[PDB]
Amino acid sequence: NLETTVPYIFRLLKKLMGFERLTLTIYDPSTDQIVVRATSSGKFPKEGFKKGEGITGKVWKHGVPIVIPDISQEPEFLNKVWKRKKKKIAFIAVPIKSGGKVIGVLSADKEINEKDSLDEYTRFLSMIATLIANSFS
Amino acid sequence: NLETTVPYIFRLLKKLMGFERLTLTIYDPSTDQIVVRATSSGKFPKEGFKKGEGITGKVWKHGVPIVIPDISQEPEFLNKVWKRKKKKIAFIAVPIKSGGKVIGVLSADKEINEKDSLDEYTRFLSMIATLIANSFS
Repeated sequence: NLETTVPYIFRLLKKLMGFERLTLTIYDPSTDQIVVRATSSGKFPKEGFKKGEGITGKVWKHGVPIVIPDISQEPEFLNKVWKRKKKKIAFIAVPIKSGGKVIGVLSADKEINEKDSLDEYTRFLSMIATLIANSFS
Repeated sequence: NLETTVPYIFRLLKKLMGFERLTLTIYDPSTDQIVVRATSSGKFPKEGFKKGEGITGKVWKHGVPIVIPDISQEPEFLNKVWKRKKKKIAFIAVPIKSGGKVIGVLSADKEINEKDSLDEYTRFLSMIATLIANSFS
């Protein structure tokens, strides 16, 4: 039921904080990829990432967050789940750790305000990732 | 060590969301009151609330959040920890539940924007309260 309780978190983070395209991926043993579990919209395409595949897969492989300040300017950015098109949008992907291992990945887009910092957003999302790993137990 | 890990949460909620005077109180068996554990500032006065005492104590007694849209307009508001003085400030206090009981109370001030709603803030803080009860175990 992460399909019902995480989009409550996502809805709120969209309304209060200007996050967009929030994506939760969880590890699938069968396909050995972290697979889309819930997103911030009305439809979850069940796309997956192998270790090291795109930004999302690298966060999974190396267990460390990655900030893309402008998605237009990083070709390692696959655009696999949301197939976006056309301003200066940032991307942040944090690891979800449980059992002291990386069980999957949370991410979000953000149009960056001059007065905000992506380090602060990243740390926040790592805090939300914590709250989600708790469900996972 | 909630004295070190919760003010990291509070600092971020101040920076990203305009919360002020964030207060965590935890139950003290010895005095039978929920006592200030951490706040959003450089100094924690160790004030406590008995069940039913002020807004904070009522949230504790009845295990249900309470929103004060304007603190100037509610006399049940004690102003016990922060002794504030002098705009139109809102107050929100949510229960912290663990072991299926109320172990204490989280609260925060907020100058309310026309385009924001206090129901959404309240639900958010209840989400943060969740994240804190997890520390508590």
